[PDB]
Amino acid sequence: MIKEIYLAGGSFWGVEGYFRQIPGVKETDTGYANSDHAETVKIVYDSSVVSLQELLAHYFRIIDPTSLNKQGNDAGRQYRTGIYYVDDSMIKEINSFVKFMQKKYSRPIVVEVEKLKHFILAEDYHQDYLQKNPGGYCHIDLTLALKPLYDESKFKVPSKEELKKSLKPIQFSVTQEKATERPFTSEYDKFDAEGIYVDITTGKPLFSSLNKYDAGCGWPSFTKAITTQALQYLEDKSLGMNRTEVVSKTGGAHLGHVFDDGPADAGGLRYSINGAALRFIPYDKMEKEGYGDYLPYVKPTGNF
Amino acid sequence: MIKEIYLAGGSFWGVEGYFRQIPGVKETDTGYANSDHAETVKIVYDSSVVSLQELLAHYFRIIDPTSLNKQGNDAGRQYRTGIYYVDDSMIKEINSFVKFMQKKYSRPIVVEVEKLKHFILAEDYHQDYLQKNPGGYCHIDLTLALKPLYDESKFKVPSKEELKKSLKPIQFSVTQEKATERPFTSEYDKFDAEGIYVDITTGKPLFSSLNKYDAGCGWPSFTKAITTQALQYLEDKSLGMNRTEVVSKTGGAHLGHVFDDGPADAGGLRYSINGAALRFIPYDKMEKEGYGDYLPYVKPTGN
Repeated sequence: MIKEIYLAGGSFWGVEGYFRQIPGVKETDTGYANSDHAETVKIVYDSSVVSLQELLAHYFRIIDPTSLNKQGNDAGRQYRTGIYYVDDSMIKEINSFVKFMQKKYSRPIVVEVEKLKHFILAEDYHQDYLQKNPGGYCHIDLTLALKPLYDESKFKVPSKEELKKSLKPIQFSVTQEKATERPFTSEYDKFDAEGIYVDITTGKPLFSSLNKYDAGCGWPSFTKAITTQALQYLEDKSLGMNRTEVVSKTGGAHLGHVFDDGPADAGGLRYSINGAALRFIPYDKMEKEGYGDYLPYVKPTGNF
Repeated sequence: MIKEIYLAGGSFWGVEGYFRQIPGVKETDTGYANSDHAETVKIVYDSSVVSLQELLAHYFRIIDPTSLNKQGNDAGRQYRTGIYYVDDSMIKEINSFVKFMQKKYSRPIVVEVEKLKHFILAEDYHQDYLQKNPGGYCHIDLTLALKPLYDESKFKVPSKEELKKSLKPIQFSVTQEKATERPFTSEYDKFDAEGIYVDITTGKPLFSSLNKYDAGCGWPSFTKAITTQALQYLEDKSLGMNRTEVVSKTGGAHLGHVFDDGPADAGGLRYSINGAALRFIPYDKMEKEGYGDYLPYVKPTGN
C-alpha cells in the first residue's frame, strides 16, 4: 500500500536529499510542521518495497536522537527531531521503534512523536534544493543512502571452493548453479515460526517471517524483502518464459524468482525463494547471534 | 492523504486515458485483477484534492453499470465492471455509492464490489497505451474528462447588472469586486448543519458541510472543494503578501483564498471563503432543489 510519514531531522535539504535515494520512496516534500515550526520532509512511500521499519532505521541513522533542538551546527527549535504521523495505525509501530532505539543509547532519546497537526509546504526554492543546487549545504552524507544501512562486515562471501564443501549439494546447486529445489521438499515451505531468513552463503538477512505466506506452490513465499538492500533483480528468460530472477545483492547467490501474483493488499508481489538458499534464525535467538538490529522487521510492535 | 482504488470498466486503455486527466490523480496503472482476471486500472490519488465520491462519479459516468461482462463491443469476463479495494475503510462508502447509483437505473446494477485479491501489472505496452499510440482503440470519449461531471446547464451566469439588483452590497462587493467580509460577521462562520454551499451567483456547488471546520479566523473554512471542477486558483500579490486566490471556475466570482495551514489529516489545506459568496442548501432540501447528484459529498454513507 501507498503510505506517508513525516520526518524532521534538521535542515530538510539533506533529509530530502537522503530519502529521495531510497527505493520505494515515491515522493518527497520539504516543509514546516507543528509559531515554532520544525523543518520536516514529507515521505510518500510504497510499503511493499520499503517498510516503515526501514524508513525509521534510515531516519535514526542520519540524526542524533539525543540532541535537543540542534542537528550538527544547525541549532534552534526549527531543527528539533520528530516523527509525525497522519495514519493512527502507525502509532504503535513508531513508539515501539523509538523504544527499540533507546536500548542503543545511554542518553535519553528526545525525538518527539506527535500526530501531525499542521504541515506548511515550503517554497519551490526549497524543493529538491540539492538537486537544483548540487553545491548546496548538507550536513548529512548523502552517499550513505547508497551504502549499507547495517553492519555488513560479517556478511562477506566465501570463494567458490569453500561453498562447495560447506554447503549440501542442493544448497550449492540452488545458490551457485541457479538450480531449483523440487516443490514441497523444503522444511521452510510449511513453516510460520517468528524470525528472519538469512542468506545461507553470507549470513545477511533477506526475508522476515512477518512477510511470509502460503502461496501453495511448494516454495517459501514472501510479499517483500526485509530491506531494500537485500535483493537484486535480473531479467530471466530461462525455460522459454519471461521471469525476474531474485539474487542476493551482497552474496550474488541465486535465491529464486519474483512474480506479480502475490496478495494484492500486501503489494501483489510473490517472492518465490528456495528454502535451501535460506537459513532460519528464531526471534528468540536473533539478538544472541548478532541480529539485534533486525528485530523490528519481525515484530514491528514488539516489546522493547 | 494519498489513497488508492481499483476500477474495472472495460478496456483499461480508455479507463486510464480518462482518469489520468482528473486532478488529484497521482498515478495510474493498467492490470488484471482477481485464470479469470478483470481488466482493471490502479488509481492512486490525493483525497485532499479529489474525493472517493467524485472518482466513483467519474467511474459510473463512463460505464454501463447494468451490463454484465460487456462494455461497448468488448464482451467477456475480462470486461466485467467492478470496484476493488485494498483499504477496508472504503467498503461502506463504495457500497453506499452503488446503492445511490441504483436509484438512477431501472435495471439492477451488476458492478461487483470485492476486496482486491490479486493485481497483475500489465506490460509497458499497455501502460499509457493511448498516450503512446494516439490512434489506439478507445470506447470512452476522453474529452469528457475535460467536460463537466454534472449538469451545469442550470448554473448560468448573470451579467454584472442583474447581480447588482439581485445581490446585497456585501455579496456583490465580495464576488464581483474581490472584497473581503469582516471576520465573524457571516452566519456561515459559526454554522454546522449538513448540506452543500453553492455559488451565490450561479447556484453551482462549491463546498460540502462535511469538509467544513472552525479555523477560528472568522471566516467559513473548508479542507477541500466539493469537486475538482468547482474552483480555479490565481496568484495574488494583494496587500503586499504571497497568497493564492480562490475563484469559481464556472462563475468567475471571487470566493476567498486557500492557505496551507489547514488540518494536516484532512490534507493541510485551509479554504478561507467569504460567507457572502455562498448560499447554504440543507441536506433535506438538496434533492428537492435539484441537487440530488451531490448527496454523497454530504453523506458518503447511508445512500
